[PDB]
Amino acid sequence: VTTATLKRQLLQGILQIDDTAADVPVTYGEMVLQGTNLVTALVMGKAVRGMDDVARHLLPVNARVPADLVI
Amino acid sequence: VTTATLKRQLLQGILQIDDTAADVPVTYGEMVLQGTNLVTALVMGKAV
Repeated sequence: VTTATLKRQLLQGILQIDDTAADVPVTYGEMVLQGTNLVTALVMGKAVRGMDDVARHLLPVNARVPADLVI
Repeated sequence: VTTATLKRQLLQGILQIDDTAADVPVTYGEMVLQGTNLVTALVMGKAV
């Protein structure tokens, strides 16, 4: 991240531009806190994020956008 | 629960017998602590 003047200073002779477009995710992840780590949120004061998996261990679409990628 | 002579003085003319047989449970309860109360015991320090 730069200012406009330094970016114009950098794109002239120093850094060579790779691609003028990139494809980036378009969705936030989510955390819901229901099920096994809802009772422990209310009977005790704790909770674990992957409480569906970490209890088991014991016993997507993107979009192409205009960008400016340098090497 | 008494001593052996208190029984002799109580069963004589004071306390009235009703029945001479009884049925009782013959197996204890059980606690296993496995499943999701094992994870709660190992990660945090509690269990229900």
